[PDB]
Amino acid sequence: GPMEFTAEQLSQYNGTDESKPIYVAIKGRVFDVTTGKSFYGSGGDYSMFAGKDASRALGKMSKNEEDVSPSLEGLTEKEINTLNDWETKFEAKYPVVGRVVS
Repeated sequence: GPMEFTAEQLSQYNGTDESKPIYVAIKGRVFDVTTGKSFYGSGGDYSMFAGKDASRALGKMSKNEEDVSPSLEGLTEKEINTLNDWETKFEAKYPVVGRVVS
């Protein structure tokens, strides 16, 4: 499989380090958004998503810190519709360096 990044490791790219890139989790998939760390990077548009899975937050589109779940273990249709689509938006934009595992 891919590199597969754990929530722990993935949480090491929320934008703040010097080299450490920026990886976002979506439905358990680690995506690359470093292309715009200005948004995800330390304190940015996706400050809550940085080093966190904003699947639910993406779905309902709340960007809530609690809506950031590394698992769709609840993601309803409302969020799924958007979340699921959010995947294509991020997947068809951000490079997948791996998929969230642990």
